Amino acid sequence: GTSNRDWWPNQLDLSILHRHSSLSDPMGKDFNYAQAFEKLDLAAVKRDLHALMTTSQDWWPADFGHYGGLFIRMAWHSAGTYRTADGRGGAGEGQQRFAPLNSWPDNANLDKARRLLWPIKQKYGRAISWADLLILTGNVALESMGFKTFGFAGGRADTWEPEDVYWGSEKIWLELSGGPNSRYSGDRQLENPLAAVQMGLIYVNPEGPDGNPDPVAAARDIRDTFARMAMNDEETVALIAGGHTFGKTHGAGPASNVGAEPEAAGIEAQGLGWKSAYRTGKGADAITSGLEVTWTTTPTQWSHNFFENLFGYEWELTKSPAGAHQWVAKGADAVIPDAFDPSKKHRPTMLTTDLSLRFDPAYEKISRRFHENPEQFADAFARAWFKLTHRDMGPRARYLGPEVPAEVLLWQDPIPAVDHPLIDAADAAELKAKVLASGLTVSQLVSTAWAAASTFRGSDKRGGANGARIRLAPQKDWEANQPEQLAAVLETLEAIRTAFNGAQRGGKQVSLADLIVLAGCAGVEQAAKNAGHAVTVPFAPGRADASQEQTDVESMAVLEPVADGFRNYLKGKYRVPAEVLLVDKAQLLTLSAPEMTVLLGGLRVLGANVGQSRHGVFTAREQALTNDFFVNLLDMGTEWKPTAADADVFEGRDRATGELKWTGTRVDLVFGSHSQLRALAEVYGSADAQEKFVRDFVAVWNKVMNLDRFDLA
Amino acid sequence: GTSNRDWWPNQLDLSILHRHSSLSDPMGKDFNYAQAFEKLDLAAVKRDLHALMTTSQDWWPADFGHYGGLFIRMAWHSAGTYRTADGRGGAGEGQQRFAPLNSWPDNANLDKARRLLWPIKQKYGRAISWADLLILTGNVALESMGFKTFGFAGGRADTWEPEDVYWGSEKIWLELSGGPNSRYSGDRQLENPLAAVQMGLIYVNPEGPDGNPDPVAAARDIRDTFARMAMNDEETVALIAGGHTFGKTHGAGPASNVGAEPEAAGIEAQGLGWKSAYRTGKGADAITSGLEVTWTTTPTQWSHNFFENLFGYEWELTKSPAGAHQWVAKGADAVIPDAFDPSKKHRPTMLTTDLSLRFDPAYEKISRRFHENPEQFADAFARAWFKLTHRDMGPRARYLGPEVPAEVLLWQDPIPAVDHPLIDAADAAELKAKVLASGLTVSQLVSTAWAAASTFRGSDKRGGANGARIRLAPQKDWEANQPEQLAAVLETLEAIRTAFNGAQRGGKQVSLADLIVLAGCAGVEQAAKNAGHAVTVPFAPGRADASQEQTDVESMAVLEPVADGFRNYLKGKYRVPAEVLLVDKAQLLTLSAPEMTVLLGGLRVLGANVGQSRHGVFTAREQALTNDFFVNLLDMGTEWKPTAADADVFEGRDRATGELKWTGTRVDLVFGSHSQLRALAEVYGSADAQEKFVRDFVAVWNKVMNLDRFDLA
Ligand code: HEM
Ligand code: HEM
Ligand SMILES: Nc1ncnc2c1ncn2[C@@H]1O[C@H](COP(=O)(O)OP(=O)(O)O)[C@@H](O)[C@H]1O
Ligand SMILES: [Cl-]
Ligand SMILES: [Cl-]
Ligand code: NA
Ligand code: NA
Repeated sequence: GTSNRDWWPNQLDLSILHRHSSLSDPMGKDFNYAQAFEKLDLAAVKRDLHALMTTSQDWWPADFGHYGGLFIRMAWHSAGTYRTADGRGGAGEGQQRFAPLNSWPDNANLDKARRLLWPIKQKYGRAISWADLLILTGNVALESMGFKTFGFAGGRADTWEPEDVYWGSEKIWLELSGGPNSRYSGDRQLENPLAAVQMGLIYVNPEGPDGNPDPVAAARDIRDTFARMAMNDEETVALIAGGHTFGKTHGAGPASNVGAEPEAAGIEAQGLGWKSAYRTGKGADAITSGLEVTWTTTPTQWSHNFFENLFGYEWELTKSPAGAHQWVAKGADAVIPDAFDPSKKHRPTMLTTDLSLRFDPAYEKISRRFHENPEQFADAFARAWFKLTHRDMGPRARYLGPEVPAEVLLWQDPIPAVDHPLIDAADAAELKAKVLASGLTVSQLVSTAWAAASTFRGSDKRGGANGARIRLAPQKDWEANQPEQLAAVLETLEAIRTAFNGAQRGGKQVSLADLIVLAGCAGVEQAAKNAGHAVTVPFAPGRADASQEQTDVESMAVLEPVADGFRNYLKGKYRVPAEVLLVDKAQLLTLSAPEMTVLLGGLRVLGANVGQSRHGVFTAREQALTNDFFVNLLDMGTEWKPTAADADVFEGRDRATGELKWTGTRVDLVFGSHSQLRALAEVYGSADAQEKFVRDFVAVWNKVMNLDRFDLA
Repeated sequence: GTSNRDWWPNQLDLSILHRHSSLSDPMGKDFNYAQAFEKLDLAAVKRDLHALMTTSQDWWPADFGHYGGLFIRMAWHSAGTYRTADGRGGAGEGQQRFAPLNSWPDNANLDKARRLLWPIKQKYGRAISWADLLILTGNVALESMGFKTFGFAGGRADTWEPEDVYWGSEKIWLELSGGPNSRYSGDRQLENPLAAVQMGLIYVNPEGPDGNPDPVAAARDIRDTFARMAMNDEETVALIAGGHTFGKTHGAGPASNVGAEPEAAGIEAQGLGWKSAYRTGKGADAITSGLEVTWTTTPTQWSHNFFENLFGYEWELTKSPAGAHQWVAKGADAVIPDAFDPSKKHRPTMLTTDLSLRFDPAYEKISRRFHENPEQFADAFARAWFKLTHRDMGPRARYLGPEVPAEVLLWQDPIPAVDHPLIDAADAAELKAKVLASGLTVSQLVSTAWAAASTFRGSDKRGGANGARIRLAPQKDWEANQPEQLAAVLETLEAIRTAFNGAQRGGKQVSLADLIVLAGCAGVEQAAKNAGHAVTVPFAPGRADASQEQTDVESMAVLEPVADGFRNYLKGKYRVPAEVLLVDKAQLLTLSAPEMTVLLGGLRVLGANVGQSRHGVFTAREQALTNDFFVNLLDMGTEWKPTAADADVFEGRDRATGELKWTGTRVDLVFGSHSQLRALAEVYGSADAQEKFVRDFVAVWNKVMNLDRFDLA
C-alpha cells in the first residue's frame, strides 16, 4: 500500500510528536509506576533473579551453567545505545524489546536473555518495569559472581511503542563506512548525533575499524564513541575490562547458518530470532557475533584475570570458526574452561578491541594501574556501571527504592536540597509586581525564563530551569542566551531577590531559579494584560540554586541549543532543514504538535526571538499576547517569496501593492505550508480563538517551566 | 533516516489504531462539535457563501464571474473518494485538506477552492467544520445557480491528521492498468476495496479507460466505480449530467507547464500547488485536467441543456490544447460562452464519459427519460446529491441543523423511533435471569451479541446492533454468523421477548435489538461468575427493531465480514495476511491496540469462534472469563510450528515431550510474535492482571455494544 511517506519522502513527519498517547498504553490513565515500584519486594525479585542465574533452560543452555555473562551483556546493550548529543537511546525506556533495537545485529540472542526473564516479569507484573528489570538483572548477575555494585535505582517506566530515533541513513545492516549513506566524513569524523560506527552496532566493531584488526586504530573508534556516550578514558577502560571479566562470545560455525532477526522471523518463532541451522543451534554450538573468545579462567566469577591475561601474554591474529578476526595467546597452555565439556580447555583469547586497552598509550597507563591495583579497577567499574545504567534517568528525585546510592555524583547535575519554607501565593504576587516595577520588559522576562527552562530534554531528563544554571558557565555564555542582555536581567533579578530575602522572617527565602521562572510568569501575565486579558499564570516554587562546583561544564555542552526554532535561532548552516530541527526540539520538550504551534506563535509576538529579529514577528503590538502570528500568517492578501540574499528568509508583500509587510524564516512559514501544521494554525487564527489561544499558551508555558520538576511528581 | 518500515516493510502497522489521539487534536478533550454547530447562525454562513460566489480573487479568477462550478466540483470530490467496501473515504472527515487527497491529480486546483473559503472558516471558527463547510459550499453553489437542493445536515467533525486508507499499491501517479502493482486483473476486475480506476482519480478516467476514448467501454468503468460508491444507474446518470450542467474543465495549454502538487511545493507556496508557467497560469489560461470542455450555453445557471446537447448533435473525436482526447459537436454553431472574453464563443463539447450516458444502452434509456422529463432529472439529481454528500454520515440521529430533510431514505439504514417506555434496571435483571434460565450457553449468548454489534464500522458509521438486522436478510444467512445456531438463539430470545412484552402494562416493551445485547451482557456476567468473579456489565436500552423493508439487502452485503479475527474467521484464502485483516477490523471498530488485545483474548475463551474452532482457545475452562489466552500463549514451555496441511495453522507442542497442547492461526499467534502486541499480551498475562483483564474486557465489550448508539451521544 503506497503511503504519504512514499509519495513525499522529504515532507516533515509530525507522528514523532504523537507517540506515547494514552491510546497505545495498556495501563489505566491513573497508573503511577513509581507508586507500584515503591511497594515491590525488591529483595524477593533479587532472590528470584539469583536463582535464575544457574537454572539453565534447554532451549538456550547456560554457558558454564551460569547466565550471568549473558545478562551483563544484555544490560550493557540496553544502556549502550545512549548518545549525549541528543540524550536519545539508553536503558531508561526499555526500548531493547521493541524495533529496531530488538533486531540489531549487535543484539543478537538478547532476545533469548529477555525471554528467560519472562517468568519473573510475569510473577511481579506492573510493580517492576521491563526497563528496570533489564538493569536489575545485570546488577544481580554481577552480585552473584562476586562483584559489589555501587547501587541501583528503580523508576524507569515502561513504554509501549518504539521511539523515533535517528540511528543513521544506511539501508544495509552493518554497512562499512564510505558508502552512499556514510556516517563518516573528513578524517574519520562521525556525524552527530550518532555514537556508533556502523548501523546496528552499540559502539564499535569488535574486529576493528570497518573490519581491519588493528588495535591502535580500534582504540580511536572506542575513545570517540565512548565519549559520545558520556564516558571518559578511565570509565571506558573500567567498563570494557569489567564486562570482559565475565562470560564468552559465540562463533562456533559459519554465520551463514543464522536466520532472520526477530522482526523478520516467522510468526511461529514467537518473537525470537537468529535461529541457527549449525548443529544444535545453541549452547556449545551457539553463534551470536561470529567471534569465539573466552577471556578469563573463571568466566562465572569476578577476578582480575582479564588484565593478567592481557599483559601476561603476547597475542596472535587468528580466525574464529565463523571466519572473524580475533586474537590468541602465543605459546599458552589450555587454561580457559570450556562452556559445556569439562574435559576440554582452551588457550586465552582476546578481541581486537580488548587489545586496544594495552596498545593505545593512554589506555595502557590506566590498564596498568588497574592491573597493579585491582581494587581501583573494581571501584571504577562499579562507579562506571552505575553511571552507564543510570545516565538517562534524570534528576535524583526520580530514583526509587532501597539501593539508591547516597553519594551525589557530578554527572547527575545535582540540585541542592531546600531546607527553608517556600514562598506562598501572596509572596509570589508581591514578587511578580516588584519584577514588573523594576522596568524589565515582557521581552526580557519571557526570553530569560525561556532560555532557562527550554534546555530540558525528555530523552535523558537533563536540563530545565531547576538549578539556575543559566547564571553559570557555560549557559551564561551561550550565544542563544544573549550573554550581555542575560547578565543585565540576572543582575536586576538578583537585586530583587536580595531585597525580598533580607526582609523575611522565619527563614523563608526565594531561590534565583524560582525567581527567574516567576519573573517569566509575570512577563506572560503582563503581555496578556497588554492585550486586554487578565490571567494568572501558574507557578510552583521549590527549585534550588546549584553551584558552579556542582556543574560539569564539559557535560553541559551538549545541552547548548544550536537550533531553537522557538527563538528563531540557528547557530550555523546545517544539512537538515530548520523545520525539521523545530520538530526535533519540540519532541525533546515533550510537546505535541498543537502545543508546539501555540507556543511558537506566542513567543514570536512576546519578543522572544534571539537578537530582537523581526522574522516571524507578525504583529504591530509586540509584547502583547495575541493570536496575531496566526491571523497574519494565514492572510491570503500577503504573498511570500525567498530573498535573493538568503533562500531561507522570506519576504511577505501585499499582493495588490507590493508593499513589504513582514519577513520570516522557514520555521515561521512551515505553519502556513505543512498541511497538518496549517490546520492547527487555522484554529488559533480564527475569529473565535483569542481566549483559547491565551489559555492554551499559558498552559504550554507552564508545562515548559515545570518539565524538570520531578520533586513534584 | 532509515525507519522500521524501511527495514521490515511487511511487519504489521499498529499506528493506524492510535490515530486521532487527544495529542494531535487542538480542541479541548471536552470539545463537542455538535454543540458548537447547533449554535452557528447557519443562515449567516449561507449569506456569506452566496456573496463569495461572485467575489473573484485575482490570484484565481472566477470563470464566468462565478465560482459555483469550481465549488460543486470541490464538494463532489470531497464526497467522491467513498468506497462501500470499507466505508473509508467520503466527505465526512474533511480529509480533502490533508495528504494524500489534497495533492491527488484529480484534486488539482481544489486547493484554490479551499483557500477561497478561509475567510468564512476564520469568521465562524469552530462552530463550522471544514468538513461541513465543503459540502455546505457545494449546496450554496447549486442554490446560487438556480438549483433547489434536497437539504443539508451538519455534524461532520473535523479531523486533524490523515486517515490511513489503502488507495492502491501503485508507485506512479495515474499509472495505467497492467503494471507491477495493477489494481486490475482478469476481465478488467478492479481489486476490492478500491473504487477508482487509476491512482489519484476519484472514479474514472475522463478520456476513457486507460486513456482509450471509447464511450461504451468507459461506461463499464463508470458503472463499476459508481456501484462501489453506492450509486446505481439512475443515481449515476443524474449525478454526472447534473454536475456537468455547470461550469467547465481547464486545459488551455500543455500539462508540462504545471508544477508541483501541494505536498511537493515549496514553503513559499503556503499550502497551494500546481503553479502553472502557461501564460498567466490562471483564469483564461488555467490548466487543471488538461481537457477543455464547456458543456452548456449557460454554465452558471441550472438548465436542461446538457441532455439537449448530448442528444442533439453528433460527436467527433478531437484533442484539447493540452493533447487530451475529447469530443466536439459536428456542424454546430459557436453557442457556448467563453469564461472570460465576451467576444469569443465555442462549439458544444463533451468528455468521453459524458458520451457514455448516450452510448451505453442502459444509461441511454435513463438519459432519454431525463431529456424528455426534466423534472424527473431535477428531482433525481437533488436526491442523488444529498445521498452523495451524506452517505458516510451514519444514522439520522447524527444529522444536525435546520435543513435536514424529514424524508427517511432507505440508504440511511433507518431505525424506527421508540414510542414506548423502556426497560429499567429491575426489568433488565429479570430478562437476564430468564435468558440464563432458558439454557442458552455463554458461547451462544456472546457469539450472538458479537455478531450483532460487530458489523459497525466507524468509517461510514454503518452497522451495529441497533435495528436487530441480524434477524433479517442478509445478516441472518452470513456464514460468519453461523446461521443455524443463530436461528435457534433468536427463536429462544424472541420467545422470552414475547412473554415479557405480553406481561407488561402501560405500553412498556423490549425490542429484540436490546434483548440480543442484554443477553450477551448476561453471557459475559455468567462467564465472569464461572471464573469466580462478581461482575455487573453495563447495558443501555433504547435500540429499536428495523423491518426487512427498511433494510436494503444489496447495500447490506458490504458489511458481511469476510475476515473477523475476533471470531477466528476467514471466508477464504486472501493475498493479505490475516493479522493485517484483524488490525483493519479493529480500526473499523474504533479499537486501540490494547482494546483489540483484551477483546480477542476474552472472546477466545468465551467460545466466540465460528464453528466452535479450537484454534486460539488456550484454556481448559472454556466459557469462563479469565486471562488464560495470554498466560498460555506466552508460556515458553510450548514450541510452535506451521502444519504440513496448512502453513496458516500452527501447532503448539510441549518443548520437553513433543506432546500437542494447542492449535492456533496467524491471528492468534501474532499476539506472541509482533513486538508491540506481545508487550500488551504480557500485561494481561501477568500474575497481577486477572481483575484488570476482566474489567478491561467488560469495558471494551460495552464499548462495542454501544458503537452505533448516536441516540445517546
Ligand atoms: C569496545 C567495547 C566493546 C566491544 C567491541 C564488545 C564486544 C562484544 C562482543 C563481540 C561480544 C560477543 C557477543 C556474542 O558473540 O555472544 C561481547 C560479549 C560480552 N560483553 Fe562486550 N564489548 C564491549 C564492551 C562491553 C562492556 C562495556 C560490557 C559491560 C560492562 C560488556 C560485557 C560483555 C559481556 C559480559 C559479554 C559476554 C556475554 C556472554 O557471556 O554471553 N562488553 N562483547
Ligand atoms: C464519470 C464521472 C465524472 C468524470 C470522469 C468527471 C470529470 C471531470 C473533469 C475531468 C472535470 C474538469 C476538471 C478541470 O479541468 O477543471 C470535471 C469538472 C466538473 N465536474 Fe465532473 N466528472 C464526473 C462526475 C461529476 C459529478 C458526479 C459531479 C457533480 C455532481 C461533477 C461536477 C463537476 C463540475 C461542476 C465541474 C466543473 C468544474 C469547474 O467549473 O471548475 N462531475 N469533471
Ligand atoms: N455505565 C455503567 N452502568 C452499570 N455499571 C457500570 C457502568 N460503568 C461502569 N460500571 C461498573 O463499574 C465497574 C468499574 O467502574 P469504572 O471505574 O467506570 O471503570 P471502567 O471503564 O473499567 O468501566 C465496571 O467494571 C462495571 O462493573
Ligand atoms: Cl530513545
Ligand atoms: Cl478515510
Ligand atoms: Na534516552
Ligand atoms: Na468514510
